[PDB]
Amino acid sequence: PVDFTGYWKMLVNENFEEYLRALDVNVALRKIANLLKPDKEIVQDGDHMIIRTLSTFRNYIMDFQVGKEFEEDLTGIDDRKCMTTVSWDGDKLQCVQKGEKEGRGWTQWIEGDELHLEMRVEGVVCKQVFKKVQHHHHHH
Ligand SMILES: C=C(C)[C@@H]1CCC(C)=C[C@H]1c1c(O)cc(O)cc1CCCCC
Repeated sequence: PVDFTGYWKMLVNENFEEYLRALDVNVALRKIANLLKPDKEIVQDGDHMIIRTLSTFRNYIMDFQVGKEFEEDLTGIDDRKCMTTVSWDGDKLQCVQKGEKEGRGWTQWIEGDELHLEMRVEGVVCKQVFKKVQHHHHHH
């Protein structure tokens, strides 16, 4: 049984600016956003999952039930909202973000001490890897 609970620090973030360009994020904000190295704080509580992407620039909080479609407010990212469903696919977590953009979603999984996150839109792929960490810090 896969359990994503933990605190995770960004190690790599590959091709994020092109992913943001495919979302039509303005160039100045793409530059700002790709300098950020947010942590992830995840609590998996039965089928209720909370994924907190944490940085001093901004926190983005996902709070959902696996298998239940919900309205995801991404307006601070790319001025859009999606109808999002997160589901198990073997040992991976699959997210489909239905909306104006084609093929928008992500896939998350664990390898050893690494949290792997692949995000996609319009055929453009960004890959992030985080390392599991144990020193915790307070966030709001
Ligand atoms: C909430 C944030 C820290 C920022 C907010 C601004 C943008 C354009 C992207 C987010 C971002 C970022 O700059 C780096 C990331 O690794 C992840 C995310 C969250 C949104 C991901 C989907 C675009």
